Amino acid sequence: KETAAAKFERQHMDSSTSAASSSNYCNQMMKSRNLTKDRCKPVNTFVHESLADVQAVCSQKNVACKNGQTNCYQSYSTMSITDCRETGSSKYPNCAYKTTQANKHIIVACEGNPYVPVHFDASV
Ligand SMILES: [Rh+3]
Ligand SMILES: [Rh+3]
Repeated sequence: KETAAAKFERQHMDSSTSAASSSNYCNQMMKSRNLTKDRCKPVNTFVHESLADVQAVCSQKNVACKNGQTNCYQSYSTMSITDCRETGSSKYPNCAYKTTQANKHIIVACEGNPYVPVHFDASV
């Protein structure tokens, strides 16, 4: 199937641009990453740093994950991100999101060889 690393990149990586400049960014990206296919995924974060900079987080600050595993890592630096959150009136199949831009540390779970992000835990 899709590898865990590849699912992380499809759900969370949008290196493309430095910022989500359009208020429709989330509506279009949540569609284009297949996160509105069968249901509207309610909450999702996209990261606007290079893949190398995101993978490098796996050698930065070790922290526990929300699930109590200890393979989570916090970025030392803040990163450009877009938070996508479904509106209160959003109804599949016409999934509707508010786009928020931020500059926050990311927390990711890392696994595998190569040792790379497989889950987005949080932004702080
Ligand atoms: Rh996960
Ligand atoms: Rh998962």
